[PDB]
Amino acid sequence: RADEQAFLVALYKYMKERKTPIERIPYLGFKQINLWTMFQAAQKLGGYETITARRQWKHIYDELGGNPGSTSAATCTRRHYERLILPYERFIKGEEDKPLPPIKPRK
DNA sequence: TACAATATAACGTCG
DNA sequence: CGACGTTATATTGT
Repeated sequence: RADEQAFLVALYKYMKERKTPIERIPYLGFKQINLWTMFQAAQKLGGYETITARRQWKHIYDELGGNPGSTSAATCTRRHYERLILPYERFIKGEEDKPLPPIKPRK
C-alpha cells in the first residue's frame, strides 16, 4: 500500500510536469482512482501483458467488485493504466523483478 | 469552452 | 443457434 502511494505521488509530480496530472484523471471504473488497488488487481490478472493479450480488464472488474449495468467498466481503466502506471512499473520490471514474461498469445 | 469518465449498444467470437 | 466477451459510440459530469 504505502510504497505504491509514495511512487504514485512521485508519478503525480512527474506527470503534472508532463501536462497530464491526476487532476485530469478523476475516477476509476466504479470507485475513485485508488491506483494501488487496480495495480495489484492487474498483477493478479497477469500484469498489463496478459491484460493486452486477453482484454482481461473485465476480470479486474471482478477483483474490483460488482457494478450493475456495466460491460466495459474496467475497459475504460485500460486507457488510464497506460498513462498512470504503465510508465512507472518500468522501475519494477527493469530494476527489481520481471514476473510478466512476453509469452502470451491467447488461451 | 473542452476534456475525461461512465454507460449503453453493436459486433464478433466461442460454445 | 445461443451466450459471452470485447470494442466502439454516446451521454454525463467535472
